[PDB]
Amino acid sequence: RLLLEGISSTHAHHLRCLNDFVEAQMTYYAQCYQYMLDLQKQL
Amino acid sequence: RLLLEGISSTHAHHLRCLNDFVEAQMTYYAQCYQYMLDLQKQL
Repeated sequence: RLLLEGISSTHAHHLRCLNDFVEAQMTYYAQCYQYMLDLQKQL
Repeated sequence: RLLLEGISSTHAHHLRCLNDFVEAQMTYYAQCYQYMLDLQKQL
């Protein structure tokens, strides 16, 4: 019973990690977008 | 020789096509960026 009780904290921990993954994708797309904009200007 | 002369026009046509591929990629990254932004706000 004691160990099974610890699972509750596991869920909240995983939630924080999910937020991190979302932020990473946002940064990736933002950087790529700016790079593409520059190429358009140069071409 | 006549067919070889045609390659000159091919390069100019190909250049316009390259510009189209660049435009397509820019749209993809732009749309994806907005989608990620919205998810961040909701969460």
